Amino acid sequence: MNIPLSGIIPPLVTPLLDDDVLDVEGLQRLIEHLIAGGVHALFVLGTTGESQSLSYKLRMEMIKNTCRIAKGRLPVLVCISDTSIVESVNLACLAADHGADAVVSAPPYYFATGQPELIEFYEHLLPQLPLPLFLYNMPTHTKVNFAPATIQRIAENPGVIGFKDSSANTVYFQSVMYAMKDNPDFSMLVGPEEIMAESVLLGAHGGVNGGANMFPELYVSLYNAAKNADMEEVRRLQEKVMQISATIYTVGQHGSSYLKGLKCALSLLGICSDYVAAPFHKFEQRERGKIWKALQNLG
Amino acid sequence: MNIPLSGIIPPLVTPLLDDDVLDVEGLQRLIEHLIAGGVHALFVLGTTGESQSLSYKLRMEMIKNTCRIAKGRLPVLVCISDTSIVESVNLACLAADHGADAVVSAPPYYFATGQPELIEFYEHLLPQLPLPLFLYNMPTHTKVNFAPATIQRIAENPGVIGFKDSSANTVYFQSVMYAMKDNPDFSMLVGPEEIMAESVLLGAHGGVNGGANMFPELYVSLYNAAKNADMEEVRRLQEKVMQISATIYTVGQHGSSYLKGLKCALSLLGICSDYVAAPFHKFEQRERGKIWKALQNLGV
Amino acid sequence: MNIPLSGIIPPLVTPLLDDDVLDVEGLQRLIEHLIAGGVHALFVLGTTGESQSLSYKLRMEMIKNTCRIAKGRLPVLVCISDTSIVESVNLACLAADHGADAVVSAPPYYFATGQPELIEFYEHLLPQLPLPLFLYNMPTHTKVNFAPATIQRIAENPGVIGFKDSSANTVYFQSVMYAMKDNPDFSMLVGPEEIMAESVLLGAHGGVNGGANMFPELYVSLYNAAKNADMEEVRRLQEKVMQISATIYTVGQHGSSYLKGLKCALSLLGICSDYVAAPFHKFEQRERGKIWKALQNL
Amino acid sequence: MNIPLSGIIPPLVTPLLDDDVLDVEGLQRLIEHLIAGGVHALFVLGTTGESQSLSYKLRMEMIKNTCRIAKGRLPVLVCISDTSIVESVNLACLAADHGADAVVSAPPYYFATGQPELIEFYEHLLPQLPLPLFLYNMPTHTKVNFAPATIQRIAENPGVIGFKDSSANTVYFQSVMYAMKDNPDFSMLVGPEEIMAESVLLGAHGGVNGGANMFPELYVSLYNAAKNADMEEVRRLQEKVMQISATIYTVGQHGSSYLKGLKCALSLLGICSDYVAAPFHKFEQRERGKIWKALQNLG
Ligand code: NA
Repeated sequence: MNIPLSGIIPPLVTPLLDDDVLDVEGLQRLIEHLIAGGVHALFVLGTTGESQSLSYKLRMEMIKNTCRIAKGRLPVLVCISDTSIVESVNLACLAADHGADAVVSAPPYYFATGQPELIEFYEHLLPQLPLPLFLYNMPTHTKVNFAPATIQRIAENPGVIGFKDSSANTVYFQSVMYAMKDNPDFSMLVGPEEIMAESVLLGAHGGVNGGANMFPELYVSLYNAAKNADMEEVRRLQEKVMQISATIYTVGQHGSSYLKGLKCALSLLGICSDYVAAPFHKFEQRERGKIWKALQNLG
Repeated sequence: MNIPLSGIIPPLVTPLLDDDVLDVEGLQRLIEHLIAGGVHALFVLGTTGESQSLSYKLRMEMIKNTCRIAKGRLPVLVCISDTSIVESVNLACLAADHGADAVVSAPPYYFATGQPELIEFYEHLLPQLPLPLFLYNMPTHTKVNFAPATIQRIAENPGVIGFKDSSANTVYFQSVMYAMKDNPDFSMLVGPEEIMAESVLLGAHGGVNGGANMFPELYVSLYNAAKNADMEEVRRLQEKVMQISATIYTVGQHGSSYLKGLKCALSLLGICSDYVAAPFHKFEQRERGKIWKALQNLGV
Repeated sequence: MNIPLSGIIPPLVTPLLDDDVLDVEGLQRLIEHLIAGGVHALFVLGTTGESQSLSYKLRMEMIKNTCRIAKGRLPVLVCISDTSIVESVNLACLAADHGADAVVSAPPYYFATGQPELIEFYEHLLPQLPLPLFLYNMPTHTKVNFAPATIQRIAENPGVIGFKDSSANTVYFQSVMYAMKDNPDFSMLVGPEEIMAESVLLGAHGGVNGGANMFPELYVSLYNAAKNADMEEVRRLQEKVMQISATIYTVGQHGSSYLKGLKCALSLLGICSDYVAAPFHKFEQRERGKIWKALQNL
Repeated sequence: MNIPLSGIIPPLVTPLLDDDVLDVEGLQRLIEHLIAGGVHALFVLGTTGESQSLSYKLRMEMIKNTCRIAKGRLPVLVCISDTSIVESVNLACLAADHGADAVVSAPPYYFATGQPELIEFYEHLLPQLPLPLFLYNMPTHTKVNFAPATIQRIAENPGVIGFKDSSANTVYFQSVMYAMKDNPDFSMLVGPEEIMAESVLLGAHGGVNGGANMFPELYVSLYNAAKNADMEEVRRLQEKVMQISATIYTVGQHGSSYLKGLKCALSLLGICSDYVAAPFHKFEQRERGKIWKALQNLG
């Protein structure tokens, strides 16, 4: 792993044949498509990867297979978030055993607590982990953000090397950048792709952007444009990312519109299965048709 | 397994010697204490049982040990809620194999947009279950409740036999009571013990009350007084229940003060280990001191 | 003014002829209907009264007319809640000048982050008020409820005589009842009519029940049956209340289904105008016809 | 007045001598300070102006004095949001009679169920207003945003000329930019100052930034550097903005710390009274001491 991890780091979907069956052939296709597209690392079992909805055995298979297929060509980050900390540590050990480079952890959804309790949780977790850690802020779930100073503090431990934000809240994100400005080796990553460009312009290291599963070259181009402040390219490419956001992710009449749209598009592009794990369901033909048309209108 | 299941149905704590180690001897003492205290069933892996936060292995051990120790003396209800439907169904099958009488299920936190999907979720789930099911309304995470009409509809399935609510919202609970009033065999249970008495007075079948881990006799006596509308006795005992609620469940400074306080008291009562699994930080001395004091004020 | 205030205390709708015009004749009829139905006090400018949606002028007119019409026959409670403390104290002073007996206040949404601030809010407001005060827990907006210990502490002031909860959370309500049980002059009132009976059974003093605008005698009868633990009557009458709840309050597709249903019924019953103030609007005929039908089926 | 309204548009504090008494002399000093500082408009009775917590009388005095003092030198925008539509329309008419240029409106917190109802709210409001309107997305209360398509739709009305976002969610803001990209005349403004630079870089028209009460030149300079993509200067000035945010707005033990700090700083700077209306109260000696230290550490 490069210090600081930078660039586009797609959160892989977990392609499925069935609720409890990994689509290994499509995983292979996806990973080659990403690598050939110039992405900088692979991120497995994120939200985009349906981690929580999958069985334990299937999560282990996604890790093992991703590590096998990638064959050291790129760093692999494994999201170890789990309601059970024991199970979280076990995923971390699996990851180390199969050659992953780092783990990624958000506190459990039910862990609505104060900051001192967040700090103590991580202080007790870190000794148990065999790989460097990225902290994962996904606020909806806890109703509690890592406070900037809390990130400062946990980032003292040399086993903590970065931070991924999936708040779309950029006031919060800039507050953490400011708090971390004297530790420039600490990787500051942004989840939502719609704000990757503007965040990178202001010094964010990279984007953990789900749309890069589809069009890795687009997101890598936009990242580089933003990095070098080529403003005409930033504007032209941002409009494409935004068209995708408005057209590929908004078809659901039943929830998880982003995940269903992404997975449908991946199947339409011939990359991997669009099977979505229960209790959710893949797009049927009407919605799928809309995703087809949206895809043709991007070009 | 009485239809409708009624009375006091404690949500057992899952006693732990360590994050991943079941306190078997403490579980045995707890169960005997509950049985001798007159409760009508045992409910495992509820919120009180920390189910989300335990490993798969430990959840299974809780189920297996509880069924073994109960020895058929009381119905055992197993909460099978999980973020993964496959793990959920596995837990149900494990429960059936080990002699449990029913399962209890809430849809996963991240799930229900609306009512028609709630209906579908259960329509898909039911054919996979080997035991009768109680629906569990736990709206804290997923802002959407089961609408009254939704419960009516799901309850038509002969494999759905009741409903447990842990909203403390009794306007909602009364709305479901009215919707289900022509199905007197469908068990309507209330979680929070502070509203058990008033709900049973108005026809609820029982209370899934955590305090009964500590003092099963108090909740059983209150349930019976409510059932019989012995108002003097209802008021006398309701005060003790509220005292326990104000002094045992409020120490943490966190929403999870209830669990930490309850397990702390159970250890101070000699029943089982007080240990709460990570991620939760243990009570330090000042907090344990308040629990000890609250218990001394109740004559322990 | 009976201490503790008890029984049925309807939150009067504010009857309107237009967005900024009071329906005075309807208000007169409503008050006569409530008094004849045996209610024990009148509560104006509650959420049932559309307070926040009305102009200052119309809030003042409702206070003035309600007091004139009641002519001392029943205690009048006025909700003074407002985002401006100055405006809230102005409503309190007007209420006093026109013969109201008490004021009712919730802290504004934006203010409450903690218990110490709620204490300080009331410590600062109380010396400005010319009438006794009921505290109330703002139903939706706020993140922060009055903690039971905070209510104990605020009620150390003799100018604080009660608490009304519009949360439908009876665990919370029981926690407050328990903290206040040893103050015999302190009135504990429950807003939502669906839980009035069970709460009175366990010692609540009364109900601030919107349905009593339509059928005051029914809610009074249920209150007395609960108060006296006549369980057969409690059950019989609770079922009628729940039927109202299921059928009169559930017709709206657009929000504020309770208020639009209630006002629609009041007009169909011949009591007062159904007009609802902008930005909301009264039911049009498709929905009104359903309320009519539901009424015919009680 | 200028279409689209652009630049720095400070949400003025409402300077007070007491809970219900306007500090007229402070307000004059404040407005002269903003004008000389190069701002492009004045926005009165926003959140920063404490509108909700002030009496109707005081809100009217703020409007009247602000228009009198500005003397046509700069557009005046007036927040007319109120739980009562009758009261809101009355403030708009008062604004018009005193020569304000536009009104700013959010729907009342309780109201919005859905998008169709937001549209109808504005359809009924618009014929009643005597000035052009800016829509604004209420930061905390509503729990239902203007969807992008909703903004497109309301913006067809010639009486609606802009949009101000205070949410701090830049995924959402970029979604609305994308929806409004074919109507360049429609003014798109961001409230929170910490993300003004990044939003302007990507084409936002302006910043309704409270910190501009204290240091108008700094925010105008940052706006211009973002506008022209002068990146070295964006970085230099963003660091100062983030220092103000970290050190002036964080002294309270409260959510109120932004307002108390801003007003304390304004007083220490000789501009206007620091008085804060009940139920809040201005910083006493200790906190005031900390704010002064913070100010000396900026410069
Ligand atoms: Na059934």
